[PDB]
Amino acid sequence: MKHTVEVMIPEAEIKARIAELGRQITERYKDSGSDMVLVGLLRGSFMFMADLCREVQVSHEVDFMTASSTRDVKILKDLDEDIRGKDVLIVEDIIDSGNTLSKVREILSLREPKSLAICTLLDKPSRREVNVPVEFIGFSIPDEFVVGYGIDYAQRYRHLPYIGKVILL
Amino acid sequence: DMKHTVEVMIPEAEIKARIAELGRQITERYKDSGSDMVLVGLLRGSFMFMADLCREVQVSHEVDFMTASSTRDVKILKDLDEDIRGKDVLIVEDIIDSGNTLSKVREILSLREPKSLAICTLLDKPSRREVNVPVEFIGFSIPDEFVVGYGIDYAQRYRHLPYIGKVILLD
Amino acid sequence: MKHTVEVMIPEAEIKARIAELGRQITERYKDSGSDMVLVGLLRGSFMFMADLCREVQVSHEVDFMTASSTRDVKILKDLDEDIRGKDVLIVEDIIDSGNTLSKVREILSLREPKSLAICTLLDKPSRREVNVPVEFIGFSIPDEFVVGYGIDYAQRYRHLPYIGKVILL
Amino acid sequence: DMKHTVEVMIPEAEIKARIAELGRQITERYKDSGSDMVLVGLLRGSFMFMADLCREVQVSHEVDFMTASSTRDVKILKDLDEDIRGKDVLIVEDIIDSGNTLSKVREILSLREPKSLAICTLLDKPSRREVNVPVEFIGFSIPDEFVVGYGIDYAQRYRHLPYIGKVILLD
Ligand SMILES: O=c1[nH]cnc2c1ncn2CCN(CCCCP(=O)(O)O)CCP(=O)(O)O
Ligand SMILES: O=c1[nH]cnc2c1ncn2CCN(CCCCP(=O)(O)O)CCP(=O)(O)O
Ligand SMILES: O=c1[nH]cnc2c1ncn2CCN(CCCCP(=O)(O)O)CCP(=O)(O)O
Ligand SMILES: O=c1[nH]cnc2c1ncn2CCN(CCCCP(=O)(O)O)CCP(=O)(O)O
Ligand SMILES: [Mg+2]
Ligand SMILES: [Mg+2]
Ligand SMILES: [Mg+2]
Ligand SMILES: [Mg+2]
Repeated sequence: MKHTVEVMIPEAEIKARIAELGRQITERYKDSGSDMVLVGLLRGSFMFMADLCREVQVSHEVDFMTASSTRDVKILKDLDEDIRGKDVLIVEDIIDSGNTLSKVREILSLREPKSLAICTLLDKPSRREVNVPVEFIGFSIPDEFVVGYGIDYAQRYRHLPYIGKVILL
Repeated sequence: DMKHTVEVMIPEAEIKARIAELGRQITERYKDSGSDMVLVGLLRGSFMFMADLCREVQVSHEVDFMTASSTRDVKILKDLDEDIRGKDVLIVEDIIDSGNTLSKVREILSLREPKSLAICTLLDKPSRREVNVPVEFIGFSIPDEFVVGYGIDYAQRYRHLPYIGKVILLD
Repeated sequence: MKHTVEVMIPEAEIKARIAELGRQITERYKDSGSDMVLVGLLRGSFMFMADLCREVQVSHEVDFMTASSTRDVKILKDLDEDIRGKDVLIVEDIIDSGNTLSKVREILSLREPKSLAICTLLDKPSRREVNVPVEFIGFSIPDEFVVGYGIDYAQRYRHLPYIGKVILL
Repeated sequence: DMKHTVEVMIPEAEIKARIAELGRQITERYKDSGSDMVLVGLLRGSFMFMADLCREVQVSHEVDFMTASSTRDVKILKDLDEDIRGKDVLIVEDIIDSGNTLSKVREILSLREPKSLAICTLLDKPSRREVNVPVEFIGFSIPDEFVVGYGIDYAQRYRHLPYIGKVILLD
């Protein structure tokens, strides 16, 4: 459990990348007409959601849901609002195996939205057991032990403004 | 809420006998399955029906519950406690009219890939069906009347009635 | 894990006891005037709730909530309806240490109901770490390994019409 | 919803500076505690405020969320994920007017016996207070106007605004 944290992706680099992500997302949904909603997966994506939605120059709603912790994907907390006939962008902190988002996307698809897309801050292509389409990615990283920016290690470092790496001593 | 009266539509004795029959049918279907079985009830209206039905199901199974919402999207207010993957799942509902809600609930549970998936409802109002949903076990197919009792409510009332009654307004 | 189940409290004995419980509860709340509600603690009390509320000859509502699994008592699912200014009777399958009901009663008390009472099917006085007032008890039993009537063993025997004892082989 | 206009009440720069200040105050309070700390946000309106605030809190803490309802009873739609027993708990709210909801939420969390319990709100409308609830950290005390932005909505709108604005109808 003895460890330390070094900066891997500085605060400024994250901010710059999200600014670009915001422009990409804006470019795709600004000429839609239908209502838009960003859905965050609690509670690793709350900080990413906050910064991202501010860089999205399109009128949209902000909703959250909480999925399960091989076991099934259960919904601890569902969305507060409806998504039928809307443009839905799922906002996740990091995707590895892609199990959770795969199931979450299926569940949300049943409610028949106009479109359904996924935006992630971090991506680990190495670990991947279920191929799930991801349209917006902030950073592609190797299978490293990362924390910060909503991402935790034993419920710690969630509040770090940067993405850091954990070094096991 | 308006002035009304509750008249018996399905007496307590008729329900007990019918659930006993339903029990034998469900038992005969999943007795040679071998795989784990679970009865899933949809709160709140199905709590009484579930209690009596599972006591008539003579196979080793599990009892779980979930709460769904409502043209609105069917949202999960309370999910299952256990996994249904590779298990015989029997959804237990109090009454079907539109079939919108139950259709969606079956779709969600199907995503978790159970061995088999089926529905058992106590009451059925086929004259209100808007979506074709396959129901395998039906206690009573009833006429288009607002029923109460046996878990079913009217303004959160009459859930504790041991029989199925119908609400008749005073006009 | 190898075991077997013998009948401890037969179906008829439970039914007779609940009939008496129903009369007691009816006698206390029939001259109240205020609305009444039976609150069941999922999912061990669903069968007891079904039989009990049918023996209560007073107009009441039926609601359910799901508490936590030393850790804190968390609410996985809250009540659907309000209890403010109402007569509330908490319905539990079995009470031992009395930790959960103690916390649940505190939480419900904050919503300021007219009265707040607890009805349990089984009671284990031996195991008890928090003294919580219980007005209606179906059976007082020694610290035995019991199942059935909503009470489970590894998610099993919940559907038994009788209270049985587990014999570890 | 009616025809309206959104005018800036608290610019983005003013919020960033104020949250920075709030951060230093919170840091100085719990730095010598030693016991674990957790910031509890009340969804949904507080997600943005939480994200910026916890980044300014220079002590090792945890971030958790909960969702409460609403004269109705305050019900828990989504409870905390972690335990708060023996921990410094700081509730993080977007705005206080009546104070009914937050009063009840504090009561529920107090039952779990944390080491300490405190409240930090971004906005405050003391001219709407109906219940005396002790708030220790306040970003802005604002006049009686319907504000939007920074997590706060109007018919599920304007949550994504980086500033605090006010809705003005067209009459
Ligand atoms: O380096 C990592 N550091 C901390 N977490 C990681 C890392 N790598 C993958 N995770 C877990 C990220 N997963 C999110 C769950 C977070 C664990 P929880 O909060 O206890 O439920 C995504 C799995 P998915 O692809 O099926 O959606
Ligand atoms: O006579 C009736 N009496 C009380 N309800 C009825 C009746 N008839 C149809 N309902 C509504 C029952 N529907 C469930 C909603 C329950 C009301 P809730 O307490 O707000 O959850 C059936 C869903 P379905 O679309 O799958 O058929
Ligand atoms: O012989 C027993 N047989 C099966 N259970 C027992 C027995 N004895 C005490 N329990 C557990 C009963 N407890 C209810 C929780 C059931 C376990 P869960 O469904 O996994 O959450 C009451 C503890 P409380 O007094 O704090 O309310
Ligand atoms: O200008 C305002 N703009 C949007 N809301 C306001 C404003 N002013 C007071 N509210 C309502 C905010 N209240 C929380 C309810 C949030 C609405 P929900 O999305 O249905 O949960 C404060 C609870 P309190 O009683 O502790 O002060
Ligand atoms: Mg995540
Ligand atoms: Mg129903
Ligand atoms: Mg229990
Ligand atoms: Mg709020």
